[PDB]
Amino acid sequence: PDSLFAGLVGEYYGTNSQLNNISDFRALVDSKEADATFEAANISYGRGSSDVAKGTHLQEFLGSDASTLSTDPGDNTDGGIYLQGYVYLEAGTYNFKVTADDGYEITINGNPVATVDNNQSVYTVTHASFTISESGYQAIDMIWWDQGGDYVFQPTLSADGGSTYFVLDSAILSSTGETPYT
Ligand SMILES: CC(=O)N[C@@H]1[C@@H](O)[C@H](O)[C@@H](CO)O[C@@H]1O
Ligand SMILES: [Ca+2]
Ligand SMILES: [Ca+2]
Ligand SMILES: [Ca+2]
Ligand SMILES: [Ca+2]
Repeated sequence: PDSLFAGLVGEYYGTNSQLNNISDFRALVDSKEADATFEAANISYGRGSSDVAKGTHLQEFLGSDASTLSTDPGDNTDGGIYLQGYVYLEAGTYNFKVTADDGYEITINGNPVATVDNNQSVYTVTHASFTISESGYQAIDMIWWDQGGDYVFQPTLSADGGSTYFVLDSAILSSTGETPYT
């Protein structure tokens, strides 16, 4: 049985190898069990300094979501998160606008909708629009990582052509695609 909560299923992975791109982080995820799990109910993390994977920086980064960590990971040089679950969206057009250090990839219903395939100091990208064909819970996943230094990850989403943006949070997230009443 999988937990039903108003959030995405979160996994954290650390490494002492360099993360340069999405492929490197995805290979890390494939290579082992998560170093920690958590509920990603308020997806606006950071900003902090001095490596996400060191000390209590992950806790600080995750903030309101850190109380759901399964463990306190030990130190690593590099690290990142893999989030998966569902997001309620009505049919229509949307676009992400993401602030991040380092890179990331967001997919909805199996298609990338926001990609930065490289390391970077803090930068905000307004991504191209995509369509949702049928109202309801859409499949979503995210990866983000820190190669070292500062760290921040705030995907925001617009339903109104980029006039207003919102954080993905417990209003619309579901871990399993069932309706959460939490
Ligand atoms: C203090 C600071 O912003 N450091 C950033 C670091 O977070 C980022 O990962 C790197 C990418 O090459 O550029 C920088 O060094
Ligand atoms: Ca794994
Ligand atoms: Ca720690
Ligand atoms: Ca590194
Ligand atoms: Ca960094």
